[PDB]
Amino acid sequence: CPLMVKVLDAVRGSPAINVAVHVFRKAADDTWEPFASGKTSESGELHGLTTEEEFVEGIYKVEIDTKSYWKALGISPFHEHAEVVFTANDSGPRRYTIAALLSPYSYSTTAVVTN
Amino acid sequence: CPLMVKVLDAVRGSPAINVAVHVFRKAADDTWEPFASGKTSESGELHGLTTEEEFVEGIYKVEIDTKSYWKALGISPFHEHAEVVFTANDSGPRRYTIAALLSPYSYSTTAVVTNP
Amino acid sequence: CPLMVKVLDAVRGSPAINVAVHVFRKAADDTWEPFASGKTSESGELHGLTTEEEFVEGIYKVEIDTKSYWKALGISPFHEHAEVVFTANDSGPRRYTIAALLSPYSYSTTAVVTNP
Amino acid sequence: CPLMVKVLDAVRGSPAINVAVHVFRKAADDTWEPFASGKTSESGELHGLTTEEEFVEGIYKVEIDTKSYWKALGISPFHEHAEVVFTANDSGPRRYTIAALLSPYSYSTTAVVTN
Ligand SMILES: COc1ccc2c(c1)c(CC(=O)O)c(C)n2C(=O)c1ccc(Cl)cc1
Ligand SMILES: COc1ccc2c(c1)c(CC(=O)O)c(C)n2C(=O)c1ccc(Cl)cc1
Repeated sequence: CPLMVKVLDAVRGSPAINVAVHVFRKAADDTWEPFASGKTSESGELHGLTTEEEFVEGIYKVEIDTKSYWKALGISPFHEHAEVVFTANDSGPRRYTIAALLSPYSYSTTAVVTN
Repeated sequence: CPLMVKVLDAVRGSPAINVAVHVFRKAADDTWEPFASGKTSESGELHGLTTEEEFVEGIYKVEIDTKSYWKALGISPFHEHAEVVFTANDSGPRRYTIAALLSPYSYSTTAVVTNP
Repeated sequence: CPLMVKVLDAVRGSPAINVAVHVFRKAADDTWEPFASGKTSESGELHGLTTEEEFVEGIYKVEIDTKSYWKALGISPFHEHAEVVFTANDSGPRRYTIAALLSPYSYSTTAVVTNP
Repeated sequence: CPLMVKVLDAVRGSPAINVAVHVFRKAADDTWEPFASGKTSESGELHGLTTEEEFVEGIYKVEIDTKSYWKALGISPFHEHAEVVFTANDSGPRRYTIAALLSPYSYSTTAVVTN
């Protein structure tokens, strides 16, 4: 699993569950091509988005539908989403965990890139 | 000054200076139309992006060029940018302070929204 | 004004107003001696905690009463406080902006340190 | 495992490995009593700090030696540490993950409290 998304809820101190996540790869014409998507699990995790063969070097956008999440909880969100855009660079072997910590008017995102 | 961007460097504990910031507004055809852009000052602040008149309702995207920032400091960062997308002025005009806190492999973005 | 505290509410996208902030300085006997305290203003800022003369080298602890803040807003928060401990003025006097961003179950604390 | 500490490095995008973590419980005389400690693993995780029998309701301080971590990497840190102070409240069953995201001049901490 070369790309994992973890989403947490800083309001309730919980995994952010059932959050729609879309992954896009930047196409040669500079447009975002849908690549993978899912909903975060009960652990606020989204596994199996892609495989190592599919996850080639490129620019990726991870779009987390944070707004729908906050709408489900009845809390007015600021952001339309959380958009995590990064270069997957092959180098040595790598696994990407895109973590998002969500608040209504704030999100933080971090990459954990490991061997 | 209804839209301000404040960028901080979490490695140096300083304002993130001369960070390029691009603001786009979602057009009727769902494309991102260039709305405004600028550089953060020495205080890591970007003022005068827009006006009360120009800053109408819409979905705005603030794209903060964090990559070029980190690269100029000799760091290869993870993200291409910090990018804040939001509906502005849905309940009437508000003042928006978009703050980004930057680390090479992480950023947070927060909004202070106030009613003038 | 060598020490400023800025508290933001990440739920409301607003300054965190009337947040009690206690500053302690580590004494020679390793105890935390009360150094200064105050409330954040309407802008979520706390100015005038100390002076250049008073704010000597040391290890300082800034304790932000986030719990009472969230409780007054009807939220039972996780943390008792946001609490920033740091060595101040080791390389000579600096200006410190301690910023805290608050969510009921999370906070970030950042320092902007500048040379006057 | 009723209390888990996870520490990440926002500079290198990695688990924060070998970070000393001390857990304290507030004693009746209002002093911090050492309760548990460890060093974060290769996954930046600290498991087995306590047991459900030991982890009674109370006020806990999780102190993360962030400064030593940054000193090891040769990066000048702002904070002496990251001090996470919270009330463990029994309620229904609970597991506490104290996560810290570390930058030299910034730390964020989040609680993930689950069943
Ligand atoms: C006026 O609104 C803000 C917002 C955030 C601020 C600040 C001011 C100042 C200082 C000031 O301008 O007074 C600092 C040091 N801030 C941060 O540390 C910070 C925290 C979270 C994020 Cl996501 C981004 C930046
Ligand atoms: C429930 O347990 C957590 C909590 C946070 C986590 C992770 C796992 C992983 C999983 C991993 O990559 O190992 C990443 C990347 N997390 C973060 O980004 C993060 C976000 C906010 C804070 Cl305050 C601290 C850390």
